[PDB]
Amino acid sequence: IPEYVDWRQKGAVTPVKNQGSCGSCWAFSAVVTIEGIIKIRTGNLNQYSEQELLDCDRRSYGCNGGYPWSALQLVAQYGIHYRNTYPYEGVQRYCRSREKGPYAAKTDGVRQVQPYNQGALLYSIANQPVSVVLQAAGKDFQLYRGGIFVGPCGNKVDHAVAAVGYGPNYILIKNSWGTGWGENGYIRIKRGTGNSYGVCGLYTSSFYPVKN
Ligand SMILES: *[C@@H](C(=O)O)[C@H](O)C(=O)N[C@@H](CC(C)C)C(=O)NCCC(C)C
Repeated sequence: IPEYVDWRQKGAVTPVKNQGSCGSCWAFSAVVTIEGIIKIRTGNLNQYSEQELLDCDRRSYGCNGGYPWSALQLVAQYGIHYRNTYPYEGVQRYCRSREKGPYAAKTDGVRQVQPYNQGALLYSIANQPVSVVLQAAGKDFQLYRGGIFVGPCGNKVDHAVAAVGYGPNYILIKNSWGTGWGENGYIRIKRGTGNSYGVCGLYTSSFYPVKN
């Protein structure tokens, strides 16, 4: 795998979104991955519906939090609509999939990256954008204004994001707090410090969609 990876440069990442005041981080994260894999597999870059996940993944708790793995299982079993068909409203409403026509895309499965192992995550990332979680509750994470983030931070994961690249000493993450946060809405998190949890516990739980 290359020393530097940036799916943004391969045209496999769509613009940065804002989840607003709805705990929909999990939906956001899952979509970053679907968007990526489709581009990688088909050559088209489409935006997919986070709202669709928010309203339809009954295993998650809407604006109260959720599971990227669950969201991703949903897309593999049923499929998902384009973002314009089912735009984001930042509030949970009934599932309108059928109301909206046939799904735009379907994946084949979901896989877990072996946890607390940097090498395994970098490998996956080299393959496609991956759903990852970290501890975002601390003020330092929140007031992040750019640079290589190194903490301070515990490993009390509570936020789902997506890993879209890496370099020599960091992992490139796409957040969903708007373009006004961090590095134009991205964060470069320090990698290779030997902490098995990963900084902010970045290696606790990572998934990615499978598409034949
Ligand atoms: C992320 C966001 O801010 O949207 C969101 O809070 C999330 O999905 N988070 C995990 C939060 C931690 C505090 C553990 C999560 O908790 N997942 C399930 C949450 C609830 C019990 C409903």
